[PDB]
Amino acid sequence: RKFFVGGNWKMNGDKKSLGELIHTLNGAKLSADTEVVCGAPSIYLDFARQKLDAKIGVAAQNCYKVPKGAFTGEISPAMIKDIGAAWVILGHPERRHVFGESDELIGQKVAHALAEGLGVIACIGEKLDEREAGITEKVVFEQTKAIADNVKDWSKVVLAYDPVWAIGTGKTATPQQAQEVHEKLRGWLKTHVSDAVAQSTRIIYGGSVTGGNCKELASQHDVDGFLVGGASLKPEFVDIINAKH
Amino acid sequence: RKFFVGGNWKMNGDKKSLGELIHTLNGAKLSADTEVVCGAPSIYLDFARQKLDAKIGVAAQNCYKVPKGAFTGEISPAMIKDIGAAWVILGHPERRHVFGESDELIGQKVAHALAEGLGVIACIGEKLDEREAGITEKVVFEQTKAIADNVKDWSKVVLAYDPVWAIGTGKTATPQQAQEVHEKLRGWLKTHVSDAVAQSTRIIYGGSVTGGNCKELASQHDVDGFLVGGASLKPEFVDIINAKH
Repeated sequence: RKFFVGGNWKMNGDKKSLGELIHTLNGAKLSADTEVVCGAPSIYLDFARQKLDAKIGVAAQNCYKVPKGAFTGEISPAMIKDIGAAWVILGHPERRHVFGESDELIGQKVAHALAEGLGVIACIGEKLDEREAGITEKVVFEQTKAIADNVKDWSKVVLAYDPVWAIGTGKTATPQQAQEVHEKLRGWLKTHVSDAVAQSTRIIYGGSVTGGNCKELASQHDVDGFLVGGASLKPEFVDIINAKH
Repeated sequence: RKFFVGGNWKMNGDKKSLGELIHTLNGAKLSADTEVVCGAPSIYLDFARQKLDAKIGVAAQNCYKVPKGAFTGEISPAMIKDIGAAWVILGHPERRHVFGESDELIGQKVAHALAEGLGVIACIGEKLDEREAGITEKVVFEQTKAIADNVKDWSKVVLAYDPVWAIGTGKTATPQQAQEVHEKLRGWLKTHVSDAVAQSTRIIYGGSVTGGNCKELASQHDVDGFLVGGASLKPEFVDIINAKH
């Protein structure tokens, strides 16, 4: 499993600051062993793909489930591909809780993006009241199944364990809590899909990952990378990419 | 009131086909008396703005209510202005009924796009069941009010009456049914805002406008232009722009 690091710019940037950020990234010393993808605002996807080194992938932050049609405000996987992007982030928790995206919609988007040849970084994670109610497992397994039931080819899927309570709060999950969930997801994969899928699929961690935080998270056996929010907008992002060095 | 025509491309095109379409608009003979705006998919806004003649405006099909933050999949007015677009379409029936945007949310979005310097094409419209119930008026005054409560400067606002039953169905409102709502909205503005706002605000009609239909609807006294979907992707778009000629 190749170490995977995804930066999610979320709703941040202009061409001037995304330009600086990109310049830095292109000049940096990035492990040859980490696979890097940056998730840019839709408005900036083409600029990002044009400016970023080809060795770095570009992902869309969201998409809809059909190729064209009367959906004012949406973009499809066909348009994403047209600009040169290779990934889409689906199921992010902000899409789930701020915008009401249901597991059923998310599963339809995954199957569509996959049909169109995009790679998918699919997000799952419980809320704190769920953690504390002792149902983490139930919740993540329910969200994972909705995704899995819509995946025919795992070669282009990256699972992202994103506990809602850790996203932008500073409350990173300890390495032990990340490791506990990733191990159980990998276990789920093995029993519901296959050993072969369990072993090759990357399961990345997201939620308040920092240059300071990463080494320790990264040494966990079932952690294959990170999905970085706030820190992907900073030079330490380069430190996260090289977390295994 | 300067006649206004907005083309909403919705979720369609690639660089090649939008490029062709754009070339068509740049070389066509377009009425100097019509204000034209093309609403491009977010992923193509910068491309559109760069290839389109400066006389034709560019509009985003949607935006969020803050300049930046943790809103994966969203874009803000600051970004829209960064690439040179001057408008945004808000409250479109597809955003309202497919993506559940509420009146409160649409309102907050208007107030922000406006504080930020963009013009807003704001949509209102009843569903078939409301028309049949005879409540078209109650419904548009209510949606209208939700927009108005957030407008300080009406000079950068275009009201689009887009009955849902007319969107993409082929079922165009009749010249007399469009005229009757427009006159009602204009009087709404007159009693609730001011006579000057009423007099100066453009009220455009959306819903199955074709090269075929346009002349008779444009002849109605309170109909200031059109919001065009499906036909904005065709040559006939030029005829619509030129409806009063």
